[PDB]
Amino acid sequence: GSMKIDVVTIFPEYLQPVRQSLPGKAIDAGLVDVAVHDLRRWTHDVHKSVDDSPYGGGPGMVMKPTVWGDALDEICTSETLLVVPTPAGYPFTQETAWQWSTEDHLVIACGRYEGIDQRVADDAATRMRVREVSIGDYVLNGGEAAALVIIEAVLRLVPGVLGNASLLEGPSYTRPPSWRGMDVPPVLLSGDHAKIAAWRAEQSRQRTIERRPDLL
Amino acid sequence: SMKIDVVTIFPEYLQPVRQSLPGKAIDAGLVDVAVHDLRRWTHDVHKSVDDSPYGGGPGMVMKPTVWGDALDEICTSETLLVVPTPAGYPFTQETAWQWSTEDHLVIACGRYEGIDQRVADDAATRMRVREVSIGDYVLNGGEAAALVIIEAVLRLVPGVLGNALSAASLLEGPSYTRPPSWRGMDVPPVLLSGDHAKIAAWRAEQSRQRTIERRPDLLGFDS
Repeated sequence: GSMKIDVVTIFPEYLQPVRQSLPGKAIDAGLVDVAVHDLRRWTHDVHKSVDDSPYGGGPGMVMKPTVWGDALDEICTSETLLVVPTPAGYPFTQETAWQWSTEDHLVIACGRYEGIDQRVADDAATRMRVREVSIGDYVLNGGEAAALVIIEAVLRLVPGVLGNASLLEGPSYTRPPSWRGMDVPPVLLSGDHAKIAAWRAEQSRQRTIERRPDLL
Repeated sequence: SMKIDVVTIFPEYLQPVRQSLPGKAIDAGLVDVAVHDLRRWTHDVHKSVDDSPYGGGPGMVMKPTVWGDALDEICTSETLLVVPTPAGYPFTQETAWQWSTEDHLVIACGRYEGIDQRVADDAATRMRVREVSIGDYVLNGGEAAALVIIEAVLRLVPGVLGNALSAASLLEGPSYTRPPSWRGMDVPPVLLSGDHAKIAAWRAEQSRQRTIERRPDLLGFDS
């Protein structure tokens, strides 16, 4: 029905267009609020340090637990579902999106792919629900783009929020009936709606075998 | 240098490219990203990009005429045309490595119920075309998927990686940093021990344990 989403990131501008994309009707009805927070607000030092070298050595940096702990202490409540995008996560799927669409409060913690110190999520899990999730089998430098994907996939399932109303979907067609020598499949113009459904099912089957044989 | 052209009815949604890693790649001159409003190629007063489907169905389908004109202008025979769609082949780390070597990516962002299939089919007669899914979920449009692809590709381009290119199927385990104790929670003592062999072994184990818990498919087990 209605959802608050807080996003925490060192790149708050990354989230601005998705804020601007919420229809005013949904905001005014109180169906949705998306707030973005600069993680640096919770830094302790004059240099606004958010990361530090990894224990046990090796490359990259790990985000500081003291900074994230303070940020989440402020932003989260007992009702919060804390979402942490990471290539090391459980898979985020359409089933996940449906589940999260009825939450009252998502907090999305965007960090670099080398990680937020694991104690942040471990501590947070003692007082709220935490879900570390991957949006696909690739690495991104940080969680921000994954956050945009999650926000969109979840909110388009909340009635009235984004303005929108197994086997893969097959090809779609519109006017004109002939274009650059390619005709729309004549079955779609036949007025035989049972036949059209069967044709679409076969297109779906062939496409799934070709692109996603894992689904069969 | 790589050129990335992104074509969309929401050019504003692509502004995040100027942030973080893509922004740094652009500033370093390793990539040029241009965003084009599809409506530039319309000719009617209402700048129509969509029409109702043939054969029935809810929603609308993006018109082939408008897309064909856009792609004619932007693409060459050397272009790799990328079409994000939940009905695509999977976009994976391997795809990202492959595309990191391309001279020209054009990313065609769809909305509504998708793009008339003849756009991709026509394009494939003159250039390489790849319809790809970034994951098993549905979005309202290709724009967020375009940003994911750009991020995943650009962090692998040689000007970004440097010496790392010349120097996988498992999840990274947990990471830690200072202080060694926080809220009563200690960093695993092995990581403080300075013993490189023991640390490597612990990290490998943690990686395999997290993989079996979170992603058993990666190790060839049932999901």
